[PDB]
Amino acid sequence: MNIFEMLRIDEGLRLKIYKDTEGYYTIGIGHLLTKSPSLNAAKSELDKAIGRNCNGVITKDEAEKLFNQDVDAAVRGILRNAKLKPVYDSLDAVRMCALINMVFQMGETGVAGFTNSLRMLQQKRWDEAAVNLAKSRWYNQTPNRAKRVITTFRTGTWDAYKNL
Ligand SMILES: [Cl-]
Ligand SMILES: [Cl-]
Repeated sequence: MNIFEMLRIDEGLRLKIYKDTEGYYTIGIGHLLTKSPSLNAAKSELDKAIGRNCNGVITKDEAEKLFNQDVDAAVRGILRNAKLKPVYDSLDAVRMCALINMVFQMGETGVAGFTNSLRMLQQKRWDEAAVNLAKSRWYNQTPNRAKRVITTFRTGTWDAYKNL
């Protein structure tokens, strides 16, 4: 399993503009277009991102391109962040994926706010971090995805993504 497959499973793939769990206009594999309530703002952002007149629809190759760009940016965002980088560098390869997953979903800023969970992951107190990670709006709003990610941090295995 790898980060791309992990996120493909958590975000799904949709070739027409849709609303995410928060009601924000999104497309492809979890690519957020705008937090604005206007569908035209979204269609505007979309064409701008793809570089052609899409009218709300994209191809699978286009969705995959946005996906690569997005994974890349999440990674870089972690490397640039003083609170994130040290944690990420301390993690094994499976667990790094869990951190990338969070940043992809909630942004750098959002994840960097998980101060105590972050310190616990750094110290490798897996069970403790899992419980702390659970005391969040994230877990309460998107419990199934949060459980998969937390299970990943807790075990360092892909068990939670097996059979999906
Ligand atoms: Cl809570
Ligand atoms: Cl969920």
